[PDB]
Amino acid sequence: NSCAYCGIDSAKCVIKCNSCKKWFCNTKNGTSSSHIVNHLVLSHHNVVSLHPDSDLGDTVLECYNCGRKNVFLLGFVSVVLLCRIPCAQTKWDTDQWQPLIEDRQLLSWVAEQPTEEEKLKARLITPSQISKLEAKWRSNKDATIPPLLLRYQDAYEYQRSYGPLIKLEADYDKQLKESQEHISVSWSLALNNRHLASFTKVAIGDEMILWYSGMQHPDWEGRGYIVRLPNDTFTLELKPSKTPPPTHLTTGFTAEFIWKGTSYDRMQDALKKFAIDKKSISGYLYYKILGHQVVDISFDVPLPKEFSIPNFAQLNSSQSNAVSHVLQRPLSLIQGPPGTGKTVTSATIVYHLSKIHKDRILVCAPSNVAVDHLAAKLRDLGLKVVRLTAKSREDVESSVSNLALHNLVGRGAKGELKNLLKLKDEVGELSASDTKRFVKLVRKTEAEILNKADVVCCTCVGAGDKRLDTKFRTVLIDESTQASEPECLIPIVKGAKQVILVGDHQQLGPVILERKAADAGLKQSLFERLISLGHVPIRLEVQYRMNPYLSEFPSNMFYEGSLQNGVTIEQRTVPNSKFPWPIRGIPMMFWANYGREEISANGTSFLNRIEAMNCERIITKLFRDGVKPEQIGVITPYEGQRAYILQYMQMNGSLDKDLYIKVEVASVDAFQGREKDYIILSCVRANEQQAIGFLRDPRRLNVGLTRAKYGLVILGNPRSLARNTLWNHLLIHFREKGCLVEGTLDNLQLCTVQLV
RNA sequence: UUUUUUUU
Ligand SMILES: Nc1ncnc2c1ncn2[C@@H]1O[C@H](COP(=O)(O)OP(=O)(O)O)[C@@H](O)[C@H]1O
Ligand code: ALF
Ligand SMILES: [Mg+2]
Ligand SMILES: [Zn+2]
Ligand SMILES: [Zn+2]
Ligand SMILES: [Zn+2]
Repeated sequence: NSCAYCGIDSAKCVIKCNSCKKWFCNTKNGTSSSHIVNHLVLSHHNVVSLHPDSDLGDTVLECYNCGRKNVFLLGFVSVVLLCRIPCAQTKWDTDQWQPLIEDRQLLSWVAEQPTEEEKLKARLITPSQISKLEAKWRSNKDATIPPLLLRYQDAYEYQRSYGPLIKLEADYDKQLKESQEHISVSWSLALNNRHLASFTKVAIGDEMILWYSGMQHPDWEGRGYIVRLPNDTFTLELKPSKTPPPTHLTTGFTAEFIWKGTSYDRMQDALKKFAIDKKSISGYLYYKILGHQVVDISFDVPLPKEFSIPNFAQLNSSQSNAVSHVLQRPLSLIQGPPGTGKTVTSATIVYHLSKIHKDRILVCAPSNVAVDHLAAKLRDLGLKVVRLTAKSREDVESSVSNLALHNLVGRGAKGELKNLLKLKDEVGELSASDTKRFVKLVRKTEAEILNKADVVCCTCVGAGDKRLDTKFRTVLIDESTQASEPECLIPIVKGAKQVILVGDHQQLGPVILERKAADAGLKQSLFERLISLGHVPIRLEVQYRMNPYLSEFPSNMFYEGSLQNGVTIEQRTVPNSKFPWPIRGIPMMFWANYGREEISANGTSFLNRIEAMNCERIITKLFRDGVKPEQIGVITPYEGQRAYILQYMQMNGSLDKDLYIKVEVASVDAFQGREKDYIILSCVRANEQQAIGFLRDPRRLNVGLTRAKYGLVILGNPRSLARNTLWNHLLIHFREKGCLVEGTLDNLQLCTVQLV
């Protein structure tokens, strides 16, 4: 009954985690969070109960209303425990709701701090000891490489360099994002004659393992795939096994989502292909990637009279010369600050390569939304685009769903396949014989569609999909600077002859969880290495996206003031606006909010209720000013804030709820390459320690400031952001303009925080 | 760090 970390034993201090049955105290000791919070965050556990002798007795904390038991959701209204959402928005006194977890530790009346005397039971413990102890419990419940080179002799040395780095990341991801009760199962038989288990971050097809250990039956394990998801029941279709399923058992089952390292697996396969598949890549590109010296090549290619496409953007001379130069090179690097038309230029290039060679082109980006964006532009130019989406996201809403391979299969299909599709939709099921027949026909149809496409669009990793068992001679990777080198390698090692890489090293880099891998240089993109090796990139420096006032800070802070404006204040102003900008003629403002951050539902992210609230007020205000939902974008660094802002407006939106769902809400990272007329930036971070996490990255702020065309509102807490040098420069820049404000939207005042 | 990627 003592804290499994340090040994504190006070009945008023310890908390039981219901999952593993271990006890933890509520003290911050060698840990940024209290020990109980630290355990929940790392282990992904949610449910806790107080000590019997505590001031509240043996009680499992749960919501009075719906009865959920995730502490990261729980708060109290005065007392009554209620979920953050939806229970705390529904109308005792909702407006005074406060979370049980405050400043990364439970409230004192839920779990006290130890007296000095009680603290004596606490053994000296380092952060290291605590960290390794959690890692150890992953398996057992117990107690307390050649460096990246400038030049590679050959592909095998290349592989032995990046390979172990990939594995490090993979192992750390698995240990970090793996998942984890008392499940009641109802059994049935699927038409295909497989066993179905129904019970109780998920998608149909996901592999799971179901197992039982207890006093009703010998140990049993079973693997299967998700075939139905909560509208309230989940349904897992089990694989055929030698040992029959215990269909007579109902309770005491455990289920576990199986971690897939698919992304890392495909990076390794690309590395191996590069070393081993002789048709995987051209000679020029091969040695280029190796870091060798190669004589520059030109393609014998007929140029068009005009590079710009009618009824679309008219390229400036730099963009035009760029497309002219690229059409004849095996390798091209397009570089430039935000909004310089890198993507429009790329779309033009793809368009022209298509007409000249009439040959399939592979188009990629690290993120899904960047892929969609580019696919849309290409479709607008009248190209036959096929968007290959991950199996995981086939049910995800998209702006280019009509281009998705799976939707193309359904549409414009006939005969036996048409029958099997209608049958599967109306019945919801297929027999064994019809399933094998269905799979054969779909593959045949998929191949035929992919083969006749002018362009195939997918994420870099998605390029490693098995459906793409064919050669792609020309590859364009947009936002390539967001990808690690092996990730970029995936689409390039498919018989590539001509490659175009677009990027900006001042915008977001790849996410490397493992610090040793990042230290070893896994953060360096292919785009960057090729440049540091002497490859001269085409540079674009005239920006066409945003009002000149919005480009000022980013230009001076990240691009040595080299970023020019191609559009004017008059081109980026709204003659009839009545939106309460602080200063006439300047469409930006930093609205200081003095809320505090909260830990999100999955225990690993953040949200900010006050910032979310004022976000709804900004949007509603814009609505009143006649600004349309499609013209507004909300970006935030944290997935926790993204989820909350979305749900919150669906409950508290002043106007028609349907208006608010059409307002895009995304993460900063996810939104790179995209733009909106109006942007709301929610910074989220606000705590006593003035810690701001990965907001320290200049490249994340850069992206956050460069999404808007007409207007930008920044919501944030200066008290904590100001400790950071970069953010301090931003606040000061806004203060100098008269745009740093506080108070209520309808009566904004100059911010009073003291900036030095 | 908490963000991108991904499932017969
Ligand atoms: N030559 C041009 N004339 C008019 N608008 C342009 C021109 N070049 C780019 N734009 C536009 O300015 C914005 C940014 O283009 P984009 O390709 O997304 O920039 P980047 O990819 O470098 O971030 C878009 O709204 C786009 O259509
Ligand atoms: F560089 Al961008 F949208 F691709 F600002
Ligand atoms: Mg772009
Ligand atoms: Zn402790
Ligand atoms: Zn636990
Ligand atoms: Zn609830």
